[PDB]
Amino acid sequence: SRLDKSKVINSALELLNEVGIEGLTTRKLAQKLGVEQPTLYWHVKNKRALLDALAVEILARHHDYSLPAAGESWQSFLRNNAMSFRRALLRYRDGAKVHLGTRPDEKQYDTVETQLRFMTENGFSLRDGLYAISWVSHFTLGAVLEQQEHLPPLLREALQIMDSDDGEQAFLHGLESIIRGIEVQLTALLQIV
Amino acid sequence: SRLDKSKVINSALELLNEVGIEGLTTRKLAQKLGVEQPTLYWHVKNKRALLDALAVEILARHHDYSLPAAGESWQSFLRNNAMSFRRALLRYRDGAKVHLGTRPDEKQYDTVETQLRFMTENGFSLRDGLYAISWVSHFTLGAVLEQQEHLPPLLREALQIMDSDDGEQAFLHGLESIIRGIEVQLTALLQIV
Repeated sequence: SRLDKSKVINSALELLNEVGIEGLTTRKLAQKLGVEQPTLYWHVKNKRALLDALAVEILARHHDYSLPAAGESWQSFLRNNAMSFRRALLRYRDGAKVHLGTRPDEKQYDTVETQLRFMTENGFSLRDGLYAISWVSHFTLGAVLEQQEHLPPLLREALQIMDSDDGEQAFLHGLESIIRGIEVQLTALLQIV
Repeated sequence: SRLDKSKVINSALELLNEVGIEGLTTRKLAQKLGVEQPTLYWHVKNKRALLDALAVEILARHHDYSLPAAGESWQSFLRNNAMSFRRALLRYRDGAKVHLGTRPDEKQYDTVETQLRFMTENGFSLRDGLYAISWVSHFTLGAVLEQQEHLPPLLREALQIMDSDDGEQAFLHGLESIIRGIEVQLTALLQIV
């Protein structure tokens, strides 16, 4: 019964699950809400507008480990934040693609600012703090994108165990390798690593 | 003058640069080759067929560090292969997306088999060898995807230097962190890392 912003977005998230980022259009959203296209256009001007809103909501509803806890170590922060970002992305169909295809908004910007601050307080230079957060974000995006898209002897036998896993243990193992890489770099300081 | 397979693909790569993965269609490719749609349909049945071919060609033309050299260390292999994969992906518009959206083919499968073999000869268990290659692939895909899609105080001042770089130094730094993470894990062996 409503074209209130929260209900447009809830309905569009529902639709995104039904049809994916490609098949989602303002025309189908209007059909879904019981409304004429010019009525919807008043509210949501185009698909780019829609997807910007959806990206924000995806991270607003499900990315609850965005900020580091009091006393938390940097390692645990990156681990927990990566884990939270991944699950937020996997909640909706093409969620990674919705995230990729929009520019950062006010929240993300404010949130990454608090994260750099946190990192810098923990030994990281600005560039390395930023690189760390970005590299973790890129690794996580790649993994989810591959999962949401988703025979030689050795590949056969190694695939035994990717089988029994949509991608989480592989994601978790690689995440530790990265964090340990960052610990070693960080600890070496201004000498040869 | 030709609908030979190599010329369809060359022309489609040209088109992909002009219009991106979204805007690329068989109808526009036919327009481009000077040919009627039913004529093209004989050769390329649909866009999925097209994109499968394009993915293969992207990696066939530009991914020349696919295989490890004689005497090469595993570290150098992953570094060089990642670097080569990234540049291959960045050659064409939406190249990462073309890569993501198709299933692996015979070459990729044969190539990843040789890579697992190489890794296993170097201390890696099958699962860790596979995880290493996958994690590097995901990190690299994420980075390129972000680049081909592509204000708080601290973010301002850290962005000074992502400015002067499309993404390579950030990619290179994170790549070392991952490789060092893998060295440490690998070397620790069957004890507490």
